[PDB]
Amino acid sequence: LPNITILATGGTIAGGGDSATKSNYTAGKVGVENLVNAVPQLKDIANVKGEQVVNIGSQDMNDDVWLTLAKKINTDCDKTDGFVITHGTDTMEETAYFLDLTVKCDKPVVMVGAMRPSTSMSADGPFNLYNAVVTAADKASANRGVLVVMNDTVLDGRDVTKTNTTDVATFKSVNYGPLGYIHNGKIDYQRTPARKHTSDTPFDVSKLNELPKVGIVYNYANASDLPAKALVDAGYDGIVSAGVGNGNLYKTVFDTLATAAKNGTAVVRSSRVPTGATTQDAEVDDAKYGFVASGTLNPQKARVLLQLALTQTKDPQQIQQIFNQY
Amino acid sequence: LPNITILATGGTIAGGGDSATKSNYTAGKVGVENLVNAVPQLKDIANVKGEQVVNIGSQDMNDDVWLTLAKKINTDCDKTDGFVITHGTDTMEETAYFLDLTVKCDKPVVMVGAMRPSTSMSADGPFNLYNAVVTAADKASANRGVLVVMNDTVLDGRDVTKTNTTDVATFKSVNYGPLGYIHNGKIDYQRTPARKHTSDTPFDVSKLNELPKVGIVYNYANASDLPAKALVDAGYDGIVSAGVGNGNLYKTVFDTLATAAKNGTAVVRSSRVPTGATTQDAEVDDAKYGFVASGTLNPQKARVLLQLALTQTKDPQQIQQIFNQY
Amino acid sequence: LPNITILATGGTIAGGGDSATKSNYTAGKVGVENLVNAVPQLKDIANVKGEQVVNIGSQDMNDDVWLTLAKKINTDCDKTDGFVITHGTDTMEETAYFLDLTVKCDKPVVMVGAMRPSTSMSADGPFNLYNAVVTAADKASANRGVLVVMNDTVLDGRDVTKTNTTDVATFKSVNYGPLGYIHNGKIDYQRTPARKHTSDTPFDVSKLNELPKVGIVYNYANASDLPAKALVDAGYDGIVSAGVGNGNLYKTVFDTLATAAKNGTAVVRSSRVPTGATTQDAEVDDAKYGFVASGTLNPQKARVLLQLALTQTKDPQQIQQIFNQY
Amino acid sequence: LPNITILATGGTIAGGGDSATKSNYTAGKVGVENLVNAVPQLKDIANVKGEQVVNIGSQDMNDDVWLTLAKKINTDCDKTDGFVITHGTDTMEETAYFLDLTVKCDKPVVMVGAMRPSTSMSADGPFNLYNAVVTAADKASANRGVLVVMNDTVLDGRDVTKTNTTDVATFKSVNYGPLGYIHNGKIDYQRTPARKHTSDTPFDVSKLNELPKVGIVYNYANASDLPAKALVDAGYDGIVSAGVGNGNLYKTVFDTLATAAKNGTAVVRSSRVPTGATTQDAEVDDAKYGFVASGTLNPQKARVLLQLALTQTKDPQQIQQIFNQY
Ligand SMILES: N[C@@H](CC(=O)O)C(=O)O
Ligand SMILES: N[C@@H](CC(=O)O)C(=O)O
Ligand SMILES: N[C@@H](CC(=O)O)C(=O)O
Ligand SMILES: N[C@@H](CC(=O)O)C(=O)O
Repeated sequence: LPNITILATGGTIAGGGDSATKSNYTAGKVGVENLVNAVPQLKDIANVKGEQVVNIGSQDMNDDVWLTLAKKINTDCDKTDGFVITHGTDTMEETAYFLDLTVKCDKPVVMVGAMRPSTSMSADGPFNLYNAVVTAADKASANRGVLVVMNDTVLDGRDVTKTNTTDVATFKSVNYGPLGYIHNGKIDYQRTPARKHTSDTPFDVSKLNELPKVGIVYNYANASDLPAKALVDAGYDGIVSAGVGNGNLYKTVFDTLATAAKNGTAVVRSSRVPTGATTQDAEVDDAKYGFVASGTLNPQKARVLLQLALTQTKDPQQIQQIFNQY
Repeated sequence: LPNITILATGGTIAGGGDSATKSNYTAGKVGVENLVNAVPQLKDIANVKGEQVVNIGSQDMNDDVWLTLAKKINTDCDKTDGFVITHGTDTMEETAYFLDLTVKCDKPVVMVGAMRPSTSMSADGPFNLYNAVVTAADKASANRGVLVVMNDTVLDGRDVTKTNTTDVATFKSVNYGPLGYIHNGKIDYQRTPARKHTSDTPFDVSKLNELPKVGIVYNYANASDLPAKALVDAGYDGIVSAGVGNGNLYKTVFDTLATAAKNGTAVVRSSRVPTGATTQDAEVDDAKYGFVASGTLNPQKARVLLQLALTQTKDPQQIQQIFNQY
Repeated sequence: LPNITILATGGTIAGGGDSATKSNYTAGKVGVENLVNAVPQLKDIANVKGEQVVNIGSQDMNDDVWLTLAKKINTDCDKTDGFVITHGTDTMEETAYFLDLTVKCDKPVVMVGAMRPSTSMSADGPFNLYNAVVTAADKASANRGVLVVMNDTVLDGRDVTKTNTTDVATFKSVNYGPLGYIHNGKIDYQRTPARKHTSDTPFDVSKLNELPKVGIVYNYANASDLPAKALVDAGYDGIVSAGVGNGNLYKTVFDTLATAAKNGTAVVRSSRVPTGATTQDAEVDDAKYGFVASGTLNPQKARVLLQLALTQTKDPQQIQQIFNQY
Repeated sequence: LPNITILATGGTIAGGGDSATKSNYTAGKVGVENLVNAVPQLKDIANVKGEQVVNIGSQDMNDDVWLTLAKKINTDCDKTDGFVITHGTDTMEETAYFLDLTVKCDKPVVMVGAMRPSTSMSADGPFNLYNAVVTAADKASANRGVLVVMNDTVLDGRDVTKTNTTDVATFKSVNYGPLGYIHNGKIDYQRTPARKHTSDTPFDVSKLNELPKVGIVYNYANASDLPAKALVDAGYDGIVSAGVGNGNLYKTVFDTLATAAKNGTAVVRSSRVPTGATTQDAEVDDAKYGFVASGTLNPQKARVLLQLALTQTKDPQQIQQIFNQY
C-alpha cells in the first residue's frame, strides 16, 4: 500500500461542538492522529502518517503557513508517495492555488476539509478524508497540479472555489468543471488543468520567509476610496480590485488605483462576480493605466498569483503575461 | 394599452462600440428615446413615455441617484400604470434592492439592462426592454416588490444578483429562484417574495438628501485591517464585512470590527461566498460583540439594508431584527 | 413535543451493504424502528410513531403504494401533528407530487431519503431524518403542500427533482427554487408554491383503488414509434411524451400521438430537457391536434397530473386548464 | 483568411415565424446562403462555403443525415480548413457525439444553432454563427474532437447537453465543464476531452449506409414494460434504459431486459437523471445479467455509442470497455 502523509492545519474537519444537533462549534480543535483513528479504513488503502503543522481556523490562514506548507511538501517529497492536507474550508481555495504554484514535488497533493464538525450528525469529514487519500494514492492523480477533494469530487486548485456558506457540496470548479468523480474508491478522470502549475512555474519560495504585500478592495455603488488609499499609504506592493461586473471600478477607486499604478503599485482588476473572466478590451483601457486583467481568477485567487508574480517582476505587462499563463 | 414610464439611468443597454464584432464599448451613451425607437413593437403592448434621470455606467451608481429614483417613482406613481428602469448590469442588483425597500408606489417597477451593447451583433437590449414592459404592464406583476427582468425571467430585487461577468443569462435569484418566466409576452408567475418590501417597510427616504455612510471590507488569507480602520477613522456609520465561509473574519479585521462595534459602529457580517446565508450560532458569538448577521444578503445587498436600517436605529438588536424581516 | 408519524416505504435510507467503504448495497431492508433508533436525538424534538407501509426500492414504486399512502395520511390526519415519509430517492419526486395533489390533510407532510446507505461512512440518512422531523414539527411548514427535505433544504413537491445520480445534494427545485433552508434546527421560509395543492385540488383518491394508465415515451434522433403504439394498442388512457427541446416530437411519434389524441387517448407534451417549461404557441399547434403542453412538469411528473386529471375529464381543453392551475 | 465550410441541416437558426415578438415559428426553412448573408461580418474572418445537406427540424433528425454528414466531412476534409454545422438545438447533442466518434478529419468540426428563430427580436443566431466560425478558424481548436459553440462557450461533443427548454444559454457540459470561452473573437482554452474521439476511435462509418437499431425506454413509478418488449419482438440490436436514479430499472423492465441481455440483445444502463454517471457496483449486478453501465452518458448519448459499438462486437464485456474509453 502507498505511503500517504497527512499534513494537518486545522479546519472544521478538526472542529468540535458540544452537540451533534446544534450548529455552534469551534474550529481546529482535533489533533491529526485523532482524525485518522476516526477513519480506521484508511489502513485498507494506504499506510498513513500524520503530522501537525498548525491548528487554526482557516479564516486565520496567512502567508507564514503557506510558506511552511510549500517547503515541507517540497523537501519531504521523496519520503512519501502522496500528501493529504486537512484544512478549513473558508480559505482552502486560496491555499490550494498557492501550493498549485509553489510545489515542486511531483507527487499528488490533495486538500480536504469538512462543512460539518467532527461531532455533528452525518458529519462529512470521514468519507471526505478517506476519498482524499484514495486520490493521493492514485498514481493517475499525478501531474494534475494541487487538488482539492470534497463531496466525492476531485477539483483543480486554480478554479475550485467555495460556492455556498453551509452546503456539504459547496466546493465547485465554477468555470471549467471538475477533473473527475470518485466512486467506490476509484476515480474516472476526464479532465486536467491546461494552465501551468507546480514545477512548470518559475515561482520558488524555498528561500523566501516573506511574501509581497497584496490587499483586496471591494467595489459597489458609492464605494469609498479609503480602503484603497490605506493600502497605498502603507506601501503595499499590489492591490487586487474586486470590481463590479467585468472588472469595473467605482470612479473614486478608479482614480486612486490609476494613480498608484503609475507610481509603481501593481493593480489587478478582478471581479466580485462569482463566475467568469475579468477580460481585457471591455470598458477599461488596461494598457493605458498599466492595469492587469485577472481573467477567471476571483479576488483572493488573483491575490495569490499577484503575490507570487511580484517575487519575479514589477512590470505590469510581465505580470499580465503571468496572469495569462498560470 | 397601459401607460408605462421608462426611467433611464444609463448602462450597456444604452452603450455603444464602434463595431458589432469587437468587445470594446463605452457605457451610457444612448438617449432614452433612442432606446425606445429601436423597439417599435413597444407600441403594441404599452403607451410608453421615456424620461432621462442620469446617463452613467452603473459602476458609478451612488446614493444620490438612488434617492432621486425613489422620490420620482413615489411622487409620479399615479401618473402612470408602471415603471421600467433601464440601468447598467454592474450594480443593478444594488439599486433594485434599494428601491425594493424605499418605493411606496403600488404599481410595478421593473429594472432592465443588457450584457451586450446596443451596437453589438445579437444584442440583447431590445428583447430585454420589450420583456420589461410586458412585465410592468401585467397587473399580476403588482404586489411583488421591485423586479429585475433579464433573459426572459422575472427576478425579485432582494435575491437577484449578477452571477457571471459576461453571460447574457448572468442574473439569477441564486438562493430562492425566480418569480416567473416570460414566454410570448405572457408571464407564468409561481412565486412571490416572503420578505417584506415597498410600502410594508418603515423606510421613508422622501425627506432624505443623504444616506448613512456604510462601507465594505473583504476577508481573505492574511487580510489587512487597514481598510476597516480607514472606514472607522472616517467615522463611518456602518461597515459590512464580506467574510469568508459563513461570515467569518480574519483575526485582525475581527479585532478592529469588534472594537468599532462596542464604540458605536454598526457591523454586519456578510460573506464573499456567492450563495447561502451568513447565519448566527456558527463560529461567531454575535450577541457578545453586537454584530449583525446578514443572512442571504451578499455584501453589497447587506450595505443597502444597513444604510436604511441606520436611518431608523443604531441598536444592533434592532438592526438584527430588520435583517430578519426585510 | 409534537406528535410526528414516520411512514416507512424503504429506500437506501433503509438500505444495506457489507462495508462502509464500498457502494454495493441493497435497498429497502432496514425497518422503521431501527431507523428511528439510529437517530436518538429525535426523542428531544418530536414524538415519533414509526409505521411500516412497505419496504421496497423506490425504483419498484407504483400506484398501489401511492394509493395506500394517500389514504393512510388522509385517514390518520387528525391523530397526529405531522407526517414524515421515508422513501427511496429514485422516485421520491413522483410520490411527493402525487401526494401533493391527493392529500387533504392541512398539516405538514414531509418526505426524506438518503443518497448513501445507512451503513456507509458519513451516511446522510440520520441528519436528513432529523431535519425532516424538524420540518414536519414546524408550525410554519403548514399550508405549503407536500414537502421534500433533503440536504438542509425544504423543497416543494411540485418542482423538486433528482438532479444528480449520486450527489448527497441531488435534490433541487430546478425551476422556481426552494422554500427555505434549515440551520440549527430552524427554517427560514421565504417562498410558498403558487400552484394549487393538497386541500384546494378537486381530486379525491379516497374510493379509488386503481389509477388511469399513463405511459411515457422518449423522443430522440431516429426515434421508434414502437413504444408509442404499444401503449395505444394496450389501450392506455393517456401518454406523456418526453419530447426533445421545447416538447417536440419525432416524425413517427408525432403521427401516432396525433391519431391518438383524436380517438380518445389524451396525450401530454412534456420534455426530456431537465429545466424549463414545455410551452404552447411554439412549433406544435396543440389546439390543432388536441395536445396538452405540460409546462414546467417533467415527464414523470406530467404522468402524475394526467393520471389524476383523467379521473376528472378526458377533454383536452379541460386537461390543459388543470395543467395551468395544478 | 481560412477556408470554412458551413454545412446546413436546418434548425430554428434557419427557422421562420410571422413576428419578432411572437413565438410561433417553423423550423429548418431558411437556406444556408441567407444565413451566411445575414452575418456579413463573416467575410472578414473566414472564407465560408455554404453547403445545404438537408433542411429539417432536428427533432426529425435521424441516422441517414448522420451518415451523410460523417461521410461528407471525412471526404471533403482536406479541401477546407474547418467545418461549421448549423443544426437544430433539440438533437444537437446527439449529432455532435455521433460525429465526435465517427469523423476522422483532424481539423475543427463545430456545430451551432439558435434558441430564438432568425426573425425574432434579439435573435441569437448571428453571433452564434460568428463565434462558431471563429472557433472553426482557430488553430487551437484542433485535436479537441467535435465541438458545440453556443452562447460564447466552446463545449465538447461528449458532455454537452441541452439543459433548458427555451434559454439562449441552454447548452452546458453538465459533468466536466466547457473547454473555453469566447470573448472579442478570441478563445481561452483551458480543457480538452480525455475520452478518445474522432481520429483515435476504431469506428469506420465509410461503407455503412445503415446503423444498428437501438431504442430508449423510460423508467418511472409503475413503469410499463410494453415499450421494452415492443423493441425486442421487433428484434432491436440493443436497448438503452433511461433508468431512475443511479441507472436502476423498474420491476417489469428489469426482467424483460435481463431476458434480452442473455438472448443476444445488448442492453445499456443509463439514467433519466440529468447529471452524473451510471456506475457499476451499486444496486445492479451488471456482470450477473450481462448489463452495461453508461457512465456519464445520458440516454440519447448512450444510444449513439452503442449503435456504433454494435458495429464492432456484441460481447457485453467488450461493450463496457468501449463505454469506459469512448
Ligand atoms: N472556519 C472554518 C470553516 C470550515 O472549516 O468549514 C475553517 O475554515 O477552518
Ligand atoms: N458597466 C456597465 C455594464 C452593463 O451595463 O452591462 C454598467 O453597469 O453600466
Ligand atoms: N434505488 C434507491 C435510490 C435511493 O434511495 O437513493 C431507491 O429509490 O429506493
Ligand atoms: N425544434 C428545433 C429546436 C431549435 O433548433 O432550437 C430544432 O431542433 O430544429
